[PDB]
Amino acid sequence: MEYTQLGRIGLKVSRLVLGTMNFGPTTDEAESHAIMDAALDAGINFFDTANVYGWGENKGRTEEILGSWFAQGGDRRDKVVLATKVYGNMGDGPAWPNHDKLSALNIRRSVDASLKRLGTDHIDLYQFHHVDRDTPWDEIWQAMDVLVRQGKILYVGSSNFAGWNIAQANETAARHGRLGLVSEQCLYNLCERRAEMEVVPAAREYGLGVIAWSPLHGGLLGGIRKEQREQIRYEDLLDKHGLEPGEVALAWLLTRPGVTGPIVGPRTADQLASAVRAAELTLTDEVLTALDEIFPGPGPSPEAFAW
Amino acid sequence: MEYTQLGRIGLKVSRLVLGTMNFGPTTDEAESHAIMDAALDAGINFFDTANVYGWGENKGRTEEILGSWFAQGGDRRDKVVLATKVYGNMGLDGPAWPNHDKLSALNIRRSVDASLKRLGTDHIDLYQFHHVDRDTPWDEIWQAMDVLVRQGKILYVGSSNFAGWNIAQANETAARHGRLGLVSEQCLYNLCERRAEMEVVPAAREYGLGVIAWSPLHGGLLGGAIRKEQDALPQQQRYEDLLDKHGLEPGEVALAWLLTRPGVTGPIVGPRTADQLASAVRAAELTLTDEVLTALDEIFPGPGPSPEAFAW
Amino acid sequence: MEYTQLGRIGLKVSRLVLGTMNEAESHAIMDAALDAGINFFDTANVGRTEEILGSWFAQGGDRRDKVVLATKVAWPNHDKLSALNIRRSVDASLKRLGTDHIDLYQFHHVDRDTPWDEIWQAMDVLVRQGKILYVGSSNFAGWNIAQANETAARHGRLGLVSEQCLYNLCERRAEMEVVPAAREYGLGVIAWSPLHGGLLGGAIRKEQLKDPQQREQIQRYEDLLDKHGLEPGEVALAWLLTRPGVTGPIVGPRTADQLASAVRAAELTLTDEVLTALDEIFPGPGPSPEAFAW
Amino acid sequence: MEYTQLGRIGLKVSRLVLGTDEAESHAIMDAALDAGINFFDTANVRTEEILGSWFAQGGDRRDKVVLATKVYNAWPNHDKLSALNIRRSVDASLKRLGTDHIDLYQFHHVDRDTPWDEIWQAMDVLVRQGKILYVGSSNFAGWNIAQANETAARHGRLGLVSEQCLYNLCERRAEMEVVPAAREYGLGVIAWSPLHGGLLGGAIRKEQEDALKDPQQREQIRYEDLLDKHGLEPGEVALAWLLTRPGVTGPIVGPRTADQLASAVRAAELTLTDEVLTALDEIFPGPGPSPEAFAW
Amino acid sequence: MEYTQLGRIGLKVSRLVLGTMNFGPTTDEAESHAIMDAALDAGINFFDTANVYGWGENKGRTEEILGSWFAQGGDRRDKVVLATKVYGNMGLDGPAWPNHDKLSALNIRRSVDASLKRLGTDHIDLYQFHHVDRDTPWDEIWQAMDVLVRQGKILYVGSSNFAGWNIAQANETAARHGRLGLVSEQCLYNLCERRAEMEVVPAAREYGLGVIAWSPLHGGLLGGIRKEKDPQQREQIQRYEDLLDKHGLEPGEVALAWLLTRPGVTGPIVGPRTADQLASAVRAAELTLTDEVLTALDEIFPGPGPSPEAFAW
Amino acid sequence: MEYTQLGRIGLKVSRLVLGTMAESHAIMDAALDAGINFFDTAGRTEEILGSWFQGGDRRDKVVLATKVYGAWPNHDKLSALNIRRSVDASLKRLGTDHIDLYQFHHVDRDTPWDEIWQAMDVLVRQGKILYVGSSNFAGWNIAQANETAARHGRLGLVSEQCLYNLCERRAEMEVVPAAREYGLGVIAWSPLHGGLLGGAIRKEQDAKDPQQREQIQRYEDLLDKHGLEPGEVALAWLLTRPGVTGPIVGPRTADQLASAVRAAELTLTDEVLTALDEIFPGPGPSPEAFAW
Ligand SMILES: NC(=O)C1=CN([C@@H]2O[C@H](COP(=O)(O)OP(=O)(O)OC[C@H]3O[C@@H](n4cnc5c(N)ncnc54)[C@H](OP(=O)(O)O)[C@@H]3O)[C@@H](O)[C@H]2O)C=CC1
Repeated sequence: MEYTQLGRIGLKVSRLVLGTMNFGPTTDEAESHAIMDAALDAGINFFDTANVYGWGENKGRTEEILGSWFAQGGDRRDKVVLATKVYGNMGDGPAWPNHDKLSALNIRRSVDASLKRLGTDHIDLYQFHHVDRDTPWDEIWQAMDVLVRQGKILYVGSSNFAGWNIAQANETAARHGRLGLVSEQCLYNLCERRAEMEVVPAAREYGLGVIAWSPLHGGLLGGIRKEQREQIRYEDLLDKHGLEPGEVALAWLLTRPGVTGPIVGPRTADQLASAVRAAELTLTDEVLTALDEIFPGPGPSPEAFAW
Repeated sequence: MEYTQLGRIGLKVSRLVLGTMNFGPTTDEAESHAIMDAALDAGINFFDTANVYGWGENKGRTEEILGSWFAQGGDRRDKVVLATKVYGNMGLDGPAWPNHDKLSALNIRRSVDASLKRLGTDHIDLYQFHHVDRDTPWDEIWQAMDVLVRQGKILYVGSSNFAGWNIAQANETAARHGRLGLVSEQCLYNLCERRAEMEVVPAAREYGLGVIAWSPLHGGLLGGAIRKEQDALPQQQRYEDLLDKHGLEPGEVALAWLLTRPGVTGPIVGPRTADQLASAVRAAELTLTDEVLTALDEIFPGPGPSPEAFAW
Repeated sequence: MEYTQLGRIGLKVSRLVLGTMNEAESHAIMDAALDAGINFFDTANVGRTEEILGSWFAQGGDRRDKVVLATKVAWPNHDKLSALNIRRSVDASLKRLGTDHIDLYQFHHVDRDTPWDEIWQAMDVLVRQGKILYVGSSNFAGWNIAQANETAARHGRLGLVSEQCLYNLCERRAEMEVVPAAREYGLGVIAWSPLHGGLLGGAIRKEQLKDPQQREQIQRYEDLLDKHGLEPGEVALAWLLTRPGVTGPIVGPRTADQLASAVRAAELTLTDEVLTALDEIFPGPGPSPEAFAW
Repeated sequence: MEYTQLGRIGLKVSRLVLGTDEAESHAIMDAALDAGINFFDTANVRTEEILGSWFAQGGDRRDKVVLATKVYNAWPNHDKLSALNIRRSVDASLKRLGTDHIDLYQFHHVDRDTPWDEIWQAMDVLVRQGKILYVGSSNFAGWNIAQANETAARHGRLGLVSEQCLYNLCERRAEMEVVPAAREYGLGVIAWSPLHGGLLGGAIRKEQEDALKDPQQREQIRYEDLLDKHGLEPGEVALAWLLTRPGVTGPIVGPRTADQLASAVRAAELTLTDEVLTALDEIFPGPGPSPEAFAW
Repeated sequence: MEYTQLGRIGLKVSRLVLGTMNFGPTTDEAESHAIMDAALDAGINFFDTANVYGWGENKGRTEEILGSWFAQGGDRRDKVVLATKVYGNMGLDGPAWPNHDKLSALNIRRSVDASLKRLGTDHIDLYQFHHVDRDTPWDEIWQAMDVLVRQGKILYVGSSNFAGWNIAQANETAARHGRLGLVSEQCLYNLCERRAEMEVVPAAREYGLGVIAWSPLHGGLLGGIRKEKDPQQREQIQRYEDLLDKHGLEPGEVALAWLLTRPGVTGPIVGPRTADQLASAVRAAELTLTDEVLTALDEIFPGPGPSPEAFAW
Repeated sequence: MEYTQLGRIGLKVSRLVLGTMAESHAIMDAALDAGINFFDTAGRTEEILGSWFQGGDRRDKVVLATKVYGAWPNHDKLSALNIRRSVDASLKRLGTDHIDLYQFHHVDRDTPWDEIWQAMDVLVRQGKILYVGSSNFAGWNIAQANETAARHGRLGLVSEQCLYNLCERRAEMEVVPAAREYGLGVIAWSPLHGGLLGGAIRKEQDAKDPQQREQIQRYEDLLDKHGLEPGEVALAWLLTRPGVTGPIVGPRTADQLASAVRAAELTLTDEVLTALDEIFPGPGPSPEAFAW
């Protein structure tokens, strides 16, 4: 298992990040637990969840499933970097005022509900699930600082931010000796590469980790075999090279400059073992060039659209 | 029900603010609760109170009534943006024992603790200065407020009855050291009294505060007083006849007016009864047309911003 | 001659400010101002006034050295407070004035479209080139003063040292917020049109602008001063000199007599009953929020 | 002639930006002045020396324009944004322009190798000498605008006041990040190449006498037909559209004839209908802001 | 009873400060309690104590006595501004164990915890440094105090026995990081000893500190010979006793009342053993000294005024 | 010649400062050759130094100290206005393009430190001035001034000139402790107390008072008892005090200079110091001086 620093900070994390979205909705509590135990045995120390995970009326169930996993003892809590999220409505449909988004009010009520479901007295990485254009950064950093100084959270990360939101966030934190965002969780994969224009550049300038969510573009790059689509040629290129598609999509992300790693979302213990193999592939220079021609990326702005 | 950001901050509030000063001294506990439950159903999430509401010997009774409202559960506390105030003397009226009114750190500490206990909650969402205290410096005030912010006992700080230059001094002092400044100003603003337009509202708009107008009916005067001779206040009627003309109620139009004023978050509506609430609710969605505004403006001329309002 | 510090700063100025009048007769007035001990000269008028001061300094004899010189700042950017307009205005002013520095350089009016970091950029360029010493405002709201000086203090800069506001017996609404702000932040207050355009100069007696009930209060005014043997021109000035935070009024004498009167107004002590009576005739609003709430 | 504040600052400019032999340009600058255009830019659609001699004719020409120039695409330190190149480039520009100050001094392109404390040192030397009033950018990413202006504010310096970016009906990707950042930070947005090098100024009709070679490209350039159906000229509608976009100060126009000037002036006066806007949007789709543009 | 702001801050205090040094070592618990209820009845809201008050093996007795006073309910705690001190050795007199005196963050933590426990309250209003400690840097002291401010354990910080430049340095250092600095200096100031006027009081006034005068009677030396050292100093006590007999003034009341005329002075510490001494202090507050008396007092007891003039020009 | 860092800064100065009163030029050149580099004007004095700056690297070898020179409003005191006019007049009179140590003549309680530092920073940034010092300040004025400078990255006061000698030791209460905390050099002005400590009684052969004659006599006798000249001992006493850079001295001949030089080289005995301390006791620091 390969380890890296999470951007500029002192935290070391596995280059595979255990996504937990499926835990509860598509995978039951006991199988969720055994996937997590198997991640630990594979050296994966970095678990991503969110409050809203679970579905509809069962929002929070994923957090509860991790909660009962930690409750089994065995140094499970001590061993994981636990990451969750705040922004979402925990109620489905339109929200009551201040029960979503990033007001100090919603942050205060969200983190308490999360800590209670997770059965733990602290979150290691608390992440904004999305940018909230209506909350100013002095309000956001005030709320996060309350939680940091109480020992309730350690680090703060973003998800689905623009590059300039990362800049504004971290410049604002630094001005008053706050540690700013330590990571951005962004949609990045072979099919969708527009994060290269500004998000990954800003994150690397500011020393954020980059965690790629939906690394398989929600299954689309993990093998039609179970059946614009010309591209998904990829499959044929891999049949030719004897490479499994889910593995290549993951390993490809591990080659991208500044990417901490993908968030893997395995339903099964076997889907996990597949991801673990993906961290050990070494895609050849030939395969890289082909994959580039099938799935071109814009590269950084302003060149992506100008010169 | 219309919502807006409270000035520049992430907080979303109803453009009607439930005033509560009648809960206790005129309206009783069980009915106060009925009004508040009615406001929630109307989508009103923003409740204003103070420590001093209850009057005379029953100062703090209103805070206690909201306390028992929350104690009934049903997500009442969780759904409400709870605002109260500090500054007022909480002992029997007349001259205060020193540091038992105004805005020393000493009084802020004793007041918030007494309020939280009466309100039966662990935090106030918006804690407001009830008035400016010229004798307390902002480094002292922000120290006190920041202790409360970092313990999780308050989220936001707001002002009431400030001068525009007090708002600037407050927020520039907060910003210099990281702190979120004032997020709202509660000022006296209606058709009769528009001098908050000279400086208080421009300062608030510059600094990104929400503006909450208290006494939106100038103490009844604009809620059909002439037609209820069937405080005292000469040349202080054409208003009523213009509304009788146009087929509008006096109390509804006074509120609908403040809602068109630039930078105004909304009025503090202070119903004694349930139908007076629903009357406020109708005012929220009322639409004053270009013509009646011009008329109302002609009857109640405003000064507009300083220095123009007295100079050029 | 009565002196005060200009607000919080170390500059000492006469409590009479010599404004602009209407070439050889201006020079005579300015020399007589000097000999009366007036050292604070302003070009206050909401091009040639600067030139007249400049020809005054060319005579030598320590006229520039003895004087605190104060001045102020349509085709786009030829008005208002952009850094661009500020540079072109000061350059012209320095050429018209025939001096290499302005002592107090004032904004004419609040410009709600220029941010304070742009304004202080432009002012700091001039300060550090030695072309200006201090900065003041005119026709600001109270909160503009607070904003301006809070922004200045953040980066070590001396902020506004003076506000020039319309302030006289008839118009007292500067007392609501402008003067309190100015006192909080230690700005000198310079009262413009102290006589209210002549209206308090005893202009019923000169009849041998405004006349509904403004007339009645001006009559009750002249009458009171008749009954006390005090000149109307003198009293309106001396009243401002009793107001907390006021440095002094801008006076523009064109004759030796008008100067001599202003000088007498500075040495005039008004009794408590005069003041109580002027206050009855000419009520002030007091400070916000008390002026209009509690 | 419509004026706007440049971004958040107190400078007012014409919403047309006058970009770029000696006698011909000297004459059309004088007519731009007379049409109310005060914003003169040395970006193209020796240039500085032409402007130089124009001022040299007296007549309050310098006093009436906002002058905008750029740092000069190789010997080390003769390109890019080191303090060294800034010093040699501004000095050369002031001599050429025959003036003692530039109103807007712009960067030509983000330089990833120069840190912002070095750039602002250099700009600040020039600000404090009176040599420059404001600083602007060209071809930045959104986050470069954020980092620059957050670095300037930290030490009391005014930051970037403007960004000049490629923006027109055909290239709307400045709308993802560059334009939202500019708006957050109060930069005026100056649209460079507003007619896409010619393509949006009746290019198909002008064939009856770039790459129209690709079939999907020319099918969009439907635009000409829509404008015929409403009786509007393309060279004008391309400019007027940009003037409706949030945050845009104005486009850079390079008129040479009286007719190009008169037509530019008309485009600044043209109010387009919601129907045409909606119609132009269907043809020329915008990406929306990030992260919505590609995530949610 | 006359009130004033404590320097520049919003706190309003009586111009008489109740000293408690006698509560425990001479006055017993029960009579102390009666003097404190009597002080409250006179409108005196400002109570000064110290950890070391009690002397010898009984250090801390005074704080315990105020603690038992608060425990009697009746809004006693809620009505006073409670001030105590840190710096002093709380063990056996004679050289302290290292870090058991002075102003280390270590000694500040243990002293405050012990004071709060003895005082039987969760917070002190004014926590004062009993003396300057030149060995502790201000970034350490303000860290220590800010910890207590943010826990709600103290509100305000004050000094005692500082030099003027210590006041400036402390507050400049606090202001640098948004901390309220010292709100008050408790300095030795009275008729025989006016050298605080040189720099201490000018510095306090510039920085907006309250000035509280301790030893207001120079240890009884200005409270009346008539109950009976250096011949040139007994000389000036006689001229002072002689002058107040002539005007029918009690020397105890004038020494206090004189301090209330000095610019920048909040008020004196009055330290009663008995109820009659307290009533006497209250009458000292109501007294209006005449210009003749002030000018004669000044004639007897000259001050230096401020530096640099006091020694140069 | 003994040299020292001036307070905390990198400038090295002689522990003798050359105060002021064609003959002048000669004693200045003599002082140079004696190794004295620190020249202090403490008008006209300035005009004379300017004519000296004849060439021969004269300006280049000296640390040139002057004063603000402090009536018509704003022709005294420390407003930005008066600072600008005094410095310009001083640079013209001194015939040089920069002053090394520009000093305030007194504390001005009416000018705030943000105004003062604006004026000095202007001058610093134009290269007209390198360092700023004070004269006749209180300790807290030093503290306030230097805290205000440092908040904005400005070098603060680097020296205080205070009245300091055996007779008048009250600078030790607070002025000298503040100076030492903030790393200012202390320049002792009037080191002989107007002439009283330079053998005044034997010159008899300002103060009739028998209490201070008493004191001078015990000093003069003690100096005969150990065969030491008072004009030298009064200088040498100050050079032993903590934080003292050195005294100002104004020798007019080859022979007075050479007595100054010897005072700077003379070690005083611990016995003579204990004896000088008994005759001329010091107040000690505040608050101990008057509290505990
Ligand atoms: N911040 C945000 O906005 C969001 C963040 N996330 C985070 O990122 C994580 C990943 O998102 P998700 O969409 O699940 O990611 P993927 O794109 O990896 O989708 C996972 C799915 O792909 C298939 N799959 C998983 N592992 C393998 C494998 N090793 N080989 C082949 N196929 C495989 C399975 O689909 P099948 O059903 O066919 O078996 C599985 O359910 C989440 O768990 C969450 O923590 C995700 C979405 C939103």
